[PDB]
Amino acid sequence: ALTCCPDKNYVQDKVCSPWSGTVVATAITNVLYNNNINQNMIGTGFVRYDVGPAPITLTVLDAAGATIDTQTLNPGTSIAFTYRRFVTIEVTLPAATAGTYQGEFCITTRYPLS
Amino acid sequence: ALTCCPDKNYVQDKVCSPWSGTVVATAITNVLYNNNINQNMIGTGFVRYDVGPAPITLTVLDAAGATIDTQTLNPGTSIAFTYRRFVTIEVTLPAATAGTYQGEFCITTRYPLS
Amino acid sequence: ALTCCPDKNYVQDKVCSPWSGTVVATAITNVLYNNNINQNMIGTGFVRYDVGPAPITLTVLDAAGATIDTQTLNPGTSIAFTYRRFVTIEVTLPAATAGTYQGEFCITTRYPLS
Amino acid sequence: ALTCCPDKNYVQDKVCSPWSGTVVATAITNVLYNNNINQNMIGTGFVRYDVGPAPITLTVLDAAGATIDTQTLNPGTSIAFTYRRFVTIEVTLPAATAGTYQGEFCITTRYPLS
Amino acid sequence: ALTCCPDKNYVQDKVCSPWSGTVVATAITNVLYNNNINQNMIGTGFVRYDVGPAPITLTVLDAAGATIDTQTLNPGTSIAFTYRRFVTIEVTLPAATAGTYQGEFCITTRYPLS
Amino acid sequence: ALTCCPDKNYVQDKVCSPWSGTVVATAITNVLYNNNINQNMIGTGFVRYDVGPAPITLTVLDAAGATIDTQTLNPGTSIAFTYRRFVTIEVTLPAATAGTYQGEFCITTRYPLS
Amino acid sequence: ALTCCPDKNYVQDKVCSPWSGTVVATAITNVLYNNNINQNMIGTGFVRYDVGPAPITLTVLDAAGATIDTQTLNPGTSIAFTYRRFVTIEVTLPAATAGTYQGEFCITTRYPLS
Amino acid sequence: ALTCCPDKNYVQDKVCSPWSGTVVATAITNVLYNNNINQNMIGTGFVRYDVGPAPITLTVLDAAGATIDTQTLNPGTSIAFTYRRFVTIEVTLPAATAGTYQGEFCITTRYPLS
Amino acid sequence: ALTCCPDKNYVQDKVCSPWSGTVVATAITNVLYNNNINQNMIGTGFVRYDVGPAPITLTVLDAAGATIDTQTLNPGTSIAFTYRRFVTIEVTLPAATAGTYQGEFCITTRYPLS
Amino acid sequence: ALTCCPDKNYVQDKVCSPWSGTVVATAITNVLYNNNINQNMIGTGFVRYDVGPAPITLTVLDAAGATIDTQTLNPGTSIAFTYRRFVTIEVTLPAATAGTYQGEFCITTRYPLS
Amino acid sequence: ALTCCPDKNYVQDKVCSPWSGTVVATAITNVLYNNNINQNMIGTGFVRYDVGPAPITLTVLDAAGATIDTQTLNPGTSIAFTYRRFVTIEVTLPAATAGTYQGEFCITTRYPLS
Amino acid sequence: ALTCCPDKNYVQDKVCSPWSGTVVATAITNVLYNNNINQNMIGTGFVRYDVGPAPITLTVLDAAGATIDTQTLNPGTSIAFTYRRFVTIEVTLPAATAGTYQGEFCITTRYPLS
Amino acid sequence: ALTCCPDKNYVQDKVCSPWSGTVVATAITNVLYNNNINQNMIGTGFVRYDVGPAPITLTVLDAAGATIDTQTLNPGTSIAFTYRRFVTIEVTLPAATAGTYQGEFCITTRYPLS
Amino acid sequence: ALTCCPDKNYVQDKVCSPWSGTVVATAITNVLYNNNINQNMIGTGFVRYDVGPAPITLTVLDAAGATIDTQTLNPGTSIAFTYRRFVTIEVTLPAATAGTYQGEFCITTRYPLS
Amino acid sequence: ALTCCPDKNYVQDKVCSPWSGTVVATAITNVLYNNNINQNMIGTGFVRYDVGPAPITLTVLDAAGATIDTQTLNPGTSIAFTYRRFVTIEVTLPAATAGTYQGEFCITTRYPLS
Amino acid sequence: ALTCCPDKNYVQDKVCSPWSGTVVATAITNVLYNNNINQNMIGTGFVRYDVGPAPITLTVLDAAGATIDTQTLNPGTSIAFTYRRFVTIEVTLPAATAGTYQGEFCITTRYPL
Repeated sequence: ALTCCPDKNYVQDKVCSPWSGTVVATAITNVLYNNNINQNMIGTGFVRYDVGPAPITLTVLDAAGATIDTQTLNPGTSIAFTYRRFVTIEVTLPAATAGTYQGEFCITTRYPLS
Repeated sequence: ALTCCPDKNYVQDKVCSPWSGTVVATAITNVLYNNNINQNMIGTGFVRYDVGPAPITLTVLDAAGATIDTQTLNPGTSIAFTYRRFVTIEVTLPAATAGTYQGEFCITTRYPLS
Repeated sequence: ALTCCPDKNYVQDKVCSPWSGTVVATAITNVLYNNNINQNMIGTGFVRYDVGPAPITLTVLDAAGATIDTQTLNPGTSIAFTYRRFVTIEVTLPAATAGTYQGEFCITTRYPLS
Repeated sequence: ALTCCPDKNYVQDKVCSPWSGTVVATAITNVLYNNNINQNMIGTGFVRYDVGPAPITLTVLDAAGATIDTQTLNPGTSIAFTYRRFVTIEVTLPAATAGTYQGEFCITTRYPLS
Repeated sequence: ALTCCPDKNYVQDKVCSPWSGTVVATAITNVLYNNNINQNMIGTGFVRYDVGPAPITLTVLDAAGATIDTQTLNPGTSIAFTYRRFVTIEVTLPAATAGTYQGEFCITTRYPLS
Repeated sequence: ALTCCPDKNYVQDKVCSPWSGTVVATAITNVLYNNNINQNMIGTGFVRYDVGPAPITLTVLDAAGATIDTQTLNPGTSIAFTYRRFVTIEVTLPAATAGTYQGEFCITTRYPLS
Repeated sequence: ALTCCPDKNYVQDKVCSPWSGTVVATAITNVLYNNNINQNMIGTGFVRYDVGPAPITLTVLDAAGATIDTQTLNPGTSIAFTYRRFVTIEVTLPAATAGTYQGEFCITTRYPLS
Repeated sequence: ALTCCPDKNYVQDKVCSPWSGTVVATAITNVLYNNNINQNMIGTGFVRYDVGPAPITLTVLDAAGATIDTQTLNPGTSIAFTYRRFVTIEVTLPAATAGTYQGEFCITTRYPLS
Repeated sequence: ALTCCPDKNYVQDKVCSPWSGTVVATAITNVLYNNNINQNMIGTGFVRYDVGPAPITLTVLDAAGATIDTQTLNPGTSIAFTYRRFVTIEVTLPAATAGTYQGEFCITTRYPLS
Repeated sequence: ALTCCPDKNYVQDKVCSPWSGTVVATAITNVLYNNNINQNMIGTGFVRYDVGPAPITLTVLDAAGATIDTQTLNPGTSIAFTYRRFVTIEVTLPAATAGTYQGEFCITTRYPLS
Repeated sequence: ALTCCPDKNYVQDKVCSPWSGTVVATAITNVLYNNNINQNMIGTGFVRYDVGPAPITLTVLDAAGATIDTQTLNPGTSIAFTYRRFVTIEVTLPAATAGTYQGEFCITTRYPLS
Repeated sequence: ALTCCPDKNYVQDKVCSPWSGTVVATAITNVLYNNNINQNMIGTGFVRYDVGPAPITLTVLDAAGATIDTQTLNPGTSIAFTYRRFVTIEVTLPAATAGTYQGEFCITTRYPLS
Repeated sequence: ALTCCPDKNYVQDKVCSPWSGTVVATAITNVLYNNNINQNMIGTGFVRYDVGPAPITLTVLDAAGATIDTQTLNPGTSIAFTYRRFVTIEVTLPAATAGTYQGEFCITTRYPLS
Repeated sequence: ALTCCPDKNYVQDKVCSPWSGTVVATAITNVLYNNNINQNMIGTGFVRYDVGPAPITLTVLDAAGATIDTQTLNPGTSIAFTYRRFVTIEVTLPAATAGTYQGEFCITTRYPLS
Repeated sequence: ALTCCPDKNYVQDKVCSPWSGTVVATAITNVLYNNNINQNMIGTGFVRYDVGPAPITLTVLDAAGATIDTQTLNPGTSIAFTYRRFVTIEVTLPAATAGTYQGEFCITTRYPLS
Repeated sequence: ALTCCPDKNYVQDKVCSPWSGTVVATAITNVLYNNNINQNMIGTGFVRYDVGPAPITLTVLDAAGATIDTQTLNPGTSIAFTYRRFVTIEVTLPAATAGTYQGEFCITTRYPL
């Protein structure tokens, strides 16, 4: 009873969703996940690129808009990741080739419920 | 037995529902979820935009009516989110194109049962 | 064995029911759910508006009769909610347009079994 | 082994039944459920009014005969409830309109098996 | 290993049966259920009155022969109940109107298997 | 590993059988069920009286031959019961009216498989 | 890992068979069931007497040849039983009336498979 | 992970077969079932004697050739059994009366699949 | 290091067992528990009398064979006790009424493991 | 996750086949079933001898060629078996009587699919 | 650090086992438990006599072969004990009545692991 | 979530086919079944020899071409088998007698679908 | 910090195994357990004799080959033991009667892990 | 309460994903996993190479781009690994042979949630 | 804080595996387990000999190649052991009888994780 | 609070995988497991040799490339092991007999987190 230092009770959630995007003349910055709890947040998951005309980019951004990690994906593959202190995950679709990009996204996130 | 500091027993619930909205001449601010327990509340989930004439906006608001996060969705896609200290989640449908917007919404929320 | 402070054993129940209401000349205040355990009660659920001549209102009231939350619904949509310390949930049907309003209601409630 | 304070083992049961009542010249006070364990009893359920000449009343009474909650129902609707420390639930049928009232009733009750 | 205080292992059974009774000149006290384990016994169920010349009475008695609860039933209805510390449940058929009374009875009982 | 106190593993069985008895000049004491495990035995079930010239008696006896419970049945009815520490259940058919008595009997019994 | 005290894994089997016996000048002791696992054995079942000139006796014996239970049956009836620590079940047919006795027998037995 | 004591996974099989035997001048010792897993084996079943000139004997033997149980059967009857630690079951047909003996045999056996 | 006075390390064990006894013509002195460590021994527990023709006696004896405490029990009851410096606990069954007495016995004993 | 001790997943198959053999001047050793998984194998089944000039022998052999069990069969009968750790089952037909032997064979085998 | 007097670390184990014995012409002295650590050993447990032709004797012996305690048991009962400084526990079966005696035995023993 | 050790999901298939072969001057090695999954494969089935001039051989081979099992068949018979870790099953037809050999083949195979 | 006298950390393991032995012309000395840590070792367990032609001997030996304890067992029984400072436990099977002896063995051993 | 040195709460996650890559004229550096928490990170898992024209390389890189470990894989095999302080895991596909490479990847990672 | 003497944290693992060996002309020295941590290692487990032409030898060796313990096994038996300071456990198969030996091996090992 | 000597929190993981290798003209050194945490690492497990033309070798190597333990396996058998301070475990397949070798591998490893 000597401290007003409460414990940190961390909890975990999971969410999966498919994503799609049609590029005609302009590039797309399709956001797949976002949060406002960037402080003390960790997320593990994958992004699956199933069908699409061309390679796409997977980028992770923090609250300041800067890029934490960027990767390149070709149709029919997957990328796994584990990130901390990020505000959003998104896929950049170039305006070069017009067409439909489709895929899936799974994430599980741990954060303090305090 | 030295403290009158009770423990915080956090609990989690889940709810899913479809949403629809018909725009004729005026914009719509279709609210999908609301609560009065904004203090110590976290919600993880997704919003799915299935069919609609035009892009829609997904916004999250706190008790003061301000905007915490705003995103843009195109027909046939999904957006995942994890938010804290919010009062409502809603979709803004512009008055530009008249028609019917349809989609789905899933959320799971953690809050103290104290 | 130093305390006469018993633990709080919280329990959860669930109930779903359809609702209907015929307006002819007078407004209706159709109550969908009520309880007498407003202290330490939380309820999560949804109200579905399926068919009806006009928009309806969904209101939540406490034991003093005041309004905690009020929302507006159009035919064919749903609204999700999570509320605490409320005495009743009801739908207000205006007397403007005469006709039949039909829908569904689901709630799951947590309360102490102490 | 320091206490003769036994634990409270709470249990839950469920029962559903249809109800009917024919009013000719006198009002009816059709009781749908009753118990003698009012201390530490909670019940969640619904009452469905299917067919009937006129609106009916749903009342909940404690062991002293007083009214805890009273609601009004129109034919073809339902009412959900969660009550504690009650002795009976009943439907009052007025003597104004003669005819047959029919409906359903579901309840699930939690009580200590101690 | 400090106590010779064994645990109470509660178990539940269920039984349903139809009942009939022909009144000619004398009242009938048709017993539907009985037990010799009145201490620590709880029973939840219903009694259904299907066909009969006149209203009947449903009574619940303890080992001393006293009445715990008494209700009145009209043909074509049902009554739900949850009782504790009772020795028998019975239906009283008046000698006023001669005829056949028929119905059903369901009960589920919890008791310690110790 | 401090105790040679083994657990009590209780098990349940079920058996149903029809019964018949022809009375000519002497009363009959038709036994429907018997056991030699009266210590820690509980049985729940029913006895159905279908056809017969006259009312019959249903009696339950313990190992000492004494009567635990006795009830009276008329043709076309049923009686439900839950008994403990009994050695047998039987139907007494009076010698007054000569004829054939027929019926059914269901029981489910719990006992330790120790 | 402190004990060489293995668990008792109890198992249950079932067997039904018809029985017949022709008495001419000598009594018959027709055995219907037998076992060599009398220690920790329990059996629940019934014996049905369908056709026969005269009443028969149903007896249950242990390994020492003594009688545990004896009952009397008349043609066209059944007897239910639940017995423990028995070696055999048999029907005694008297030599008084010559003729054929026929019936059925069902048993389900629990014993340790250890 | 403290023990190299594997669990005992018991399994059960079933087999039924008819049996026949023609006696002319010598006795027959017709074996109906045999096994080499006598340790930890239990078998429940029946032997049916349908047609035959004379009574037959049913015997059960262990690996040492000794008799565990012996019973006598007359034509048109059945015998049920439950045995443990036996090597074979057989029917002995005497050489007294020449003729054909026919019948059936059912067994279900439990043994460890270790 | 000034003393060769070792400490007394007291330990506790527990044991429960059912008891039975058949009286035919002679009284029975059924011993339920015994020990050879009467010096510095204490035992707390209960004796349960479940079924029996007549009242029984519960006696506690020391090493000299004298009686420390004697009580009388009727069928269906229990007696709790805490005794010190005793050699045995037993139940005396009178020869008056012939029959079977059955019950249970629990004890937990503390003694020095010196 | 402390052990590299995988579980044993046992599976069962079944196969039935008729068998025939013509003896002219030499004995026949007609093999009905064989396997190479003798370690941890159990088989339950039957061999049916339908038509044939003379008695035949049924033998079971292990990988070393030794005999585990041998039985004798006469035409028109069956033999049931349950064997473990065997390599083959065969029927020996003597060269004494020339002719055709015909029959059937059923087996169901359990083995680890590891 | 003034003493070479090590502490006594006492430990406890448990073992349960069934026992059987067949008497034909000679008495049996079936030993159920034995040890070579009689100095500073204490054992608490029970012996259960389930089935048997006649009363048996339970005796406890020390290393010199003398008897510490002797008791008499009848079929279907149990005896609890707590003994110190003993070498073996055994059951004496008289040669008077030939037959099989079966029962169970549980013990938990404390001894120094020094 | 501590292991990257996936489960082994075993699946089973079945295939039956007739086989024929005409020998003129050279021996035939007619292959009936083959696979490339010899690791962790088990197959149970039969080979039926219906018509043919002479005895044939049934052989089972592994990936190295060696023989696992070889058997001999005469016309009009069948052979059952259960094999593991084999690459092919074949029938060898000698060049001695010219003619047509015909028969059937059934197999059911279990393998991991991992 | 005054002593280089480390503590003795005692640990316990458990192992169970079945045993078998075939005697033809010579006696067998089947060893069930052995160790090389005889100093400061204690083992508690049982040996079960299930099936066998004749009585067997159970002996315990130390590193010098001498006998610590010897007991005699008859088929179908068990023996419990607790031993210290032993090198092996074995069963001696006499050469008198040829046959197969089968049984089980459980031990739990404590020893210093220092 | 003497230290501001918080504890390190380590947590573990798991992710599995298939990977594919089509080489035409240029080498591929297909990244399977990446993270930004290289400090205090450990990952255990495997990479499975199922189908592909030629051997591939598996490399693990840290934040500076250097190689920690490199291995070579041939089609149809797997490689297990446990690595610490790495930024990414990737497969290098040579430009020599054009074609499609496919496989799987499983990892479980431990990191501090501080 | 006076010592740089760290504690010894002992841990335990378990591993089970089947073993096989084919002897043709030369003896086999099939090693079942090996380690390089012989200092402060203890292992408890068993070796099971299931099928084989002849007796085999089980030997345990230390780092110097010397024999710590040697035992002899016959087909169908098991041997339990507890060993310390050993480098390997192996089975010696003689070259006398050619054939396949099969069996199982379980071990659990304790060692310091320091 | 007198020491900056933190505790060692040891953790354990498990991984199982099948292995295959086709030898045509050259010997193969198929690596089944590898790590970069050789200091304070212990691994217990087994290697199963199911099908193959000829005996294979199982070797365990440390960071310096030296051999800690080497064993020989014949088709259809298993070998259990418990090793410390090793960098890799591998199977050597000789170039003598051409063919496919297949088997399984299970390991559970303890290391400080």
